[PDB]
Amino acid sequence: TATYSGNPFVGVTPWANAYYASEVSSLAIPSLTGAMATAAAAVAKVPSFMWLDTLDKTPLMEQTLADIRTANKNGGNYAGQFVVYDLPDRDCAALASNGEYSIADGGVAKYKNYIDTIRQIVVEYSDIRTLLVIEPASLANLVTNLGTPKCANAQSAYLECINYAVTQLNLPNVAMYLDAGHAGWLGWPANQDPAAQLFANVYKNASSPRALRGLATNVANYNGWNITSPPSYTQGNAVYNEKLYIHAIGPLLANHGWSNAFFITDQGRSGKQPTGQQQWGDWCNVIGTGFGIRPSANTGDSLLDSFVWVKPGGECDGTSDSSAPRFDSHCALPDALQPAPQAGAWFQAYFVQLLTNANPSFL
Ligand SMILES: Cc1cc(=O)oc2cc(O[C@@H]3O[C@H](CO)[C@@H](O[C@@H]4O[C@H](CO)[C@@H](O[C@@H]5O[C@H](CO)[C@@H](O[C@@H]6O[C@H](CO)[C@@H](O)[C@H](O)[C@H]6O)[C@H](O)[C@H]5O)[C@H](O)[C@H]4O)[C@H](O)[C@H]3O)ccc12
Ligand SMILES: *[C@@H]1O[C@H](CO)[C@@H](O)[C@H](O)[C@H]1NC(C)=O
Ligand SMILES: *[C@@H]1O[C@H](CO)[C@@H](O)[C@H](O)[C@H]1NC(C)=O
Ligand SMILES: *[C@H]1O[C@H](CO)[C@@H](O)[C@H](O)[C@@H]1O
Ligand SMILES: *[C@H]1O[C@H](CO)[C@@H](O)[C@H](O)[C@@H]1O
Ligand SMILES: *[C@H]1O[C@H](CO)[C@@H](O)[C@H](O)[C@@H]1O
Ligand SMILES: *[C@H]1O[C@H](CO)[C@@H](O)[C@H](O)[C@@H]1O
Ligand SMILES: *[C@H]1O[C@H](CO)[C@@H](O)[C@H](O)[C@@H]1O
Ligand SMILES: *[C@H]1O[C@H](CO)[C@@H](O)[C@H](O)[C@@H]1O
Ligand SMILES: *[C@H]1O[C@H](CO)[C@@H](O)[C@H](O)[C@@H]1O
Repeated sequence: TATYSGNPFVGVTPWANAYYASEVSSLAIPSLTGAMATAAAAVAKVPSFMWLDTLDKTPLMEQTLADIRTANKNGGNYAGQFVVYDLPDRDCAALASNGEYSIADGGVAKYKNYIDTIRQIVVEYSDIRTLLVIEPASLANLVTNLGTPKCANAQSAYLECINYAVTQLNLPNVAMYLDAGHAGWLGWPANQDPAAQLFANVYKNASSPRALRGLATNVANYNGWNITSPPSYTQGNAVYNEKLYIHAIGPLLANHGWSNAFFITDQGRSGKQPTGQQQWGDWCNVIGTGFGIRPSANTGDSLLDSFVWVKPGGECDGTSDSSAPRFDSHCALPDALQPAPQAGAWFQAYFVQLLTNANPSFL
């Protein structure tokens, strides 16, 4: 059954998609030998989320769901995993990940069309449970980066567009998780309450959509789930890992009118702790990282629906080239792996790093 009550990760198996599998098999594996090559084939079988970072990625979502329908007709019990990620003036506090739509060029109307396209796909594939992460680095930017003109000027559009996404994708086979930053972003004491207030306000404003299950944390970041020692870059914070973060924010959501909110947490690049970060705010292509806890609904935690791999390891965070378009200074930092291609492009040396440092190990 595609429909569900409670945890949408229970009773299904997340599908490992062909897009990442193709990247690994055709961009990574030909450069690897022996033990590394075998291990890499195994990484491609770990389910990670497919990012709908352009409208012309929607045909690939459809293909993925088509593959799943076939597998499920043949005895499979698989679920699709996708990231909705195409807001106008996207990624407003950074320069690396600017998208195809802008508010000044009819971006809100274009975003609504993009959402409409996704809704039609989800309607077609009502037979497949569909797990969605909604708009990484959008709402979190509204909590801490209204001092960035691009974010301030986007605030109204973000809220309109996110409302449209969560209402229009509010369907019986869907579970949505709003992106909610991470321990080192919104876990800071002064950021917790405003963050919770914003998430609960989005939820209430959308008429409390039943398909809106909760929040996604650590997306495209590196924090440990439940590491027992605070890394040096966490500066003595109470909230120094994702478990502490969700247990801090969870009750605050309930306080602000969002009860029964649950979480998923990206561990795709969290295997090696501490990481190579020299400042907690360093997010771009972080050195000394590894593949982390494998996706599982067996979390041993009251609030965590599932460990997930949202950001696909190997896919770049942003270019390190000062002369290239979409260059962000964060990607040139001592703790950012050099030289890096455009955001989303394959970054072979980074994949190798993740594989070498994987915990649990693939080798
Ligand atoms: C010292 C101190 C004190 C205090 O009180 O508060 C703070 C708060 C701090 O927070 C820091 O805030 C910054 C923002 O100012 C955060 O930076 C943001 O980090 C996120 C990751 O956590 C970055 O996300 C990137 O962009 C997107 C995902 O949204 C990804 O790009 C896409 O990847 C897809 C899959 O491969 C592709 O399909 C797509 O084509 C591609 O574009 C990218 O990989 C991801 O890295 C965001 O850009 C960035 O602004 C920081 O995390 C947080 O710690 C710090 C210190 C405090
Ligand atoms: C509430 O929803 C409306 C559309 O019904 C939208 O324009 C607005 O941005 C939302 N406000 C908040 C605070 O989420
Ligand atoms: C952390 O979580 C993992 C996965 O659930 C578990 O195996 C491990 O025992 C946990 N460690 C601690 C200290 O809670
Ligand atoms: C969705 O609806 C189906 C109806 O077949 C139920 O079996 C399931 O429990 C879920 O609520
Ligand atoms: C998801 O589907 C897989 C295979 O279809 C199972 O191994 C798992 O138990 C879950 O039903
Ligand atoms: C599978 O898909 C990947 C990602 O689009 C390509 O890099 C590869 O060539 C193959 O077509
Ligand atoms: C790409 O294809 C290879 C085989 O060519 C697999 O081993 C890998 O898992 C991925 O699907
Ligand atoms: C990765 O992509 C290539 C095409 O560039 C395929 O031939 C290969 O089998 C894998 O899917
Ligand atoms: C895989 O990586 C090697 C370097 O290890 C390259 O030479 C090759 O082109 C592919 O990117
Ligand atoms: C890694 O190990 C596998 C065994 O599963 C071999 O098939 C391959 O040649 C590689 O060395």
